[PDB]
Amino acid sequence: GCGELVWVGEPLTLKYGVWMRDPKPTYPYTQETTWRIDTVRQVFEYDLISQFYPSKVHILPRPLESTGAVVYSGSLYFQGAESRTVIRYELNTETVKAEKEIPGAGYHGQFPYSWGGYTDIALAVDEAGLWVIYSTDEAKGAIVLSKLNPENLELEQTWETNIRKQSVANAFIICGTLYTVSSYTSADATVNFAYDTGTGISKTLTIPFKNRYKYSSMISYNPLEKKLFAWDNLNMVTYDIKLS
Repeated sequence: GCGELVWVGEPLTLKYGVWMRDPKPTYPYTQETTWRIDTVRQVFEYDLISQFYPSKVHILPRPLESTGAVVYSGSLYFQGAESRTVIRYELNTETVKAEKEIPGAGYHGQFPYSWGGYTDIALAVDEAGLWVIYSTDEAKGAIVLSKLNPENLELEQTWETNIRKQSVANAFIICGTLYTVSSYTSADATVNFAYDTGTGISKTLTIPFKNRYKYSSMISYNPLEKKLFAWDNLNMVTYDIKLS
């Protein structure tokens, strides 16, 4: 079921916008339900994968800072533009259920990934729940990650890791372990680091990770599908994975 990452597959290309799926589908939504963020204030909802024309359009109370948002358990979790605020938007009721300032988090170009953009703060979902990836001046730009309560966005647990956020191209979480992607000159990137939140143990890795562009892609692990989804500003792609 879970384990340490050992292999990543070749990226496979899947309207043109960022697509999101819920890894914990909640009635009235199902696994067929998909949401599109137009690229960034309307969320298009598609009940079926066939219509995927929209069955509904949501107007968010605030624009997104970046595409590093997630749908989880029936809510859209996103960062408000020009803020360090994470917002929980319940999609079926169109209600803002929670708002949270990520304490000390840099935003809007303070702690981006190596290739830039407004990638200071990213949300993620794994087998254990909802996470936020960021950094702070206190942490001196090292990656900080916090487990979020999905109901009220309290920070149930926080870890300060030993990797510099601006030195890596991207990051994702699988089975409670933070993985980063290298920012080398060539497309022959690697998963170069792992921090296991279950033990506090980190290590340097060399797993090949094929990356098409020097761009701060939106990467979103989907624990229900056991695959990585990524948006590179052109296409949605998926990476298969193998765990030990």
